[PDB]
Amino acid sequence: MGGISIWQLLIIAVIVVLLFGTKKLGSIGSDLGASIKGFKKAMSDDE
Amino acid sequence: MGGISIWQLLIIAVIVVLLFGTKKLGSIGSDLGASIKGFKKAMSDDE
Repeated sequence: MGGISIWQLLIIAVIVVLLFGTKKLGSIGSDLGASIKGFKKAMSDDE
Repeated sequence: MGGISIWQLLIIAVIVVLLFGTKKLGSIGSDLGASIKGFKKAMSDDE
């Protein structure tokens, strides 16, 4: 642990977007994106 | 070799995508993704 933040994570992940022409993020990303709203739907408050 | 840190994991992740031409993520990733919303759909204690 030391200097680890979203900063570096963003840089490499961002390059990934153009690296695969958004083809990857458009297929698996979309499906997992839908899964993200479902997974957090179980663990949430304020209804 | 490698470890269990997000930093190293990201670098390998980032390269893996072009290696399989996004074919793997689009398929196995999606199936695993829709499983992520189901696995956490049960273990929700507001963590």
